[PDB]
Amino acid sequence: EYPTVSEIPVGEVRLYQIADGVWSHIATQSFDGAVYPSNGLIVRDGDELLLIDTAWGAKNTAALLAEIEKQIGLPVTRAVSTHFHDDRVGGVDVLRAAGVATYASPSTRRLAEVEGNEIPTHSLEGLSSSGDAVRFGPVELFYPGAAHSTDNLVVYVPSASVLYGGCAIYELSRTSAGNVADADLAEWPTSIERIQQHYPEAQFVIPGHGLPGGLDLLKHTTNVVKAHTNR
Ligand SMILES: O=C(O)c1nccn1Cc1ccccc1
Ligand SMILES: [Zn+2]
Ligand SMILES: [Zn+2]
Ligand SMILES: [Zn+2]
Repeated sequence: EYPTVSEIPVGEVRLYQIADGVWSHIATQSFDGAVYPSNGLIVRDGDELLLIDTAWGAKNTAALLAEIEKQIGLPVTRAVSTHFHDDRVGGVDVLRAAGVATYASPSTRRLAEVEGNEIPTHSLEGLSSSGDAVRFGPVELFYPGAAHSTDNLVVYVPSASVLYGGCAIYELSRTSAGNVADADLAEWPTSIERIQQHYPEAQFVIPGHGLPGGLDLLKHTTNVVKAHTNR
């Protein structure tokens, strides 16, 4: 069973092995009154680990980098932030202090700075226009276009057919739409289509938040997006 938010004390962080050499990480943070869980990804790269998105904040991220050492016992070497919000770049400072080389599209770095969020050090070139793609070690890095944010990226592990959608995909539990404060509601369904086309073989689908599912997580999200459009 996958961790639910009611069993993760704040500042704590669990793992969950999807596949041989592919894990998710699961944290919590509280935001004006409530509790929300956040997913990242950990991909084995030979004898190194590649981390996808922070555990949402310095403290959580410090913790996540301790659990990896105890449980998997390999070094996290490179890190990618799938978008500029604090559940993704939150902890970039910590990671870099810890020997991790940190990455993000130039598009994401620019919005993070404007927002004031922490800014990954390196710049990922070649995903400025949809539906762009570049390879980064054990994964491919995909720009489907504007959706939950204008810069959002998505990740695929071919080795294990795991696709990580980030906050541009919701879990089925999520029926109403979230902070679409930075969203491009206009293009969000279009941009999901690009995803569906680029990875039809994907067996596990992991959203930014909550319970994994299959590729039917995409149609779920498109439905909730359009509902909100006409609100
Ligand atoms: O929607 C998101 O991606 C998001 N990131 C941070 C907070 N949210 C809202 C959210 C998060 C979890 C459950 C419901 C709503
Ligand atoms: Zn976001
Ligand atoms: Zn989010
Ligand atoms: Zn649905």
